[PDB]
Amino acid sequence: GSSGSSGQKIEKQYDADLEQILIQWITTQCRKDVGRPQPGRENFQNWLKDGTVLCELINALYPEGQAPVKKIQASTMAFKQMEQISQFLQAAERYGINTTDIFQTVDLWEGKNMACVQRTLMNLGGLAVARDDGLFSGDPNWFPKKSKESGPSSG
Repeated sequence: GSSGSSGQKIEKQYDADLEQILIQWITTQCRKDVGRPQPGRENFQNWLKDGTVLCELINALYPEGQAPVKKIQASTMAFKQMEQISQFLQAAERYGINTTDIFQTVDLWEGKNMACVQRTLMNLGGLAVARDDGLFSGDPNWFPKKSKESGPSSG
């Protein structure tokens, strides 16, 4: 049901200004060339859909051995790929990001919530740029170096 007078198009939480930056960063973060796909929003989904790439990202950050996803193989298998995505998320949260923002394995694999994952990533970068490890790559401007505040100790 269209709003009517105020609201021509859907108020989706997707942006084409951040997508362009993502592909630019992701491709950078990862040393090797995963295969910088098209800048379109139709491919991006397929890029991470497989899962491989995603791994290259989280793996690019953490140092040798520290990387959460050591095994990285592009298994055409539909069952494999999906699971391949979780391998990243599992560490995505443990890294610092909040599960309340993290997308779902299917949300991306099937591209149901391309708006969610499209953001979940941006957070991965903004957080890294807030660290002092000196691993993060690509222009630090892309993501905000702003600092957030956490609650009370565990409990």
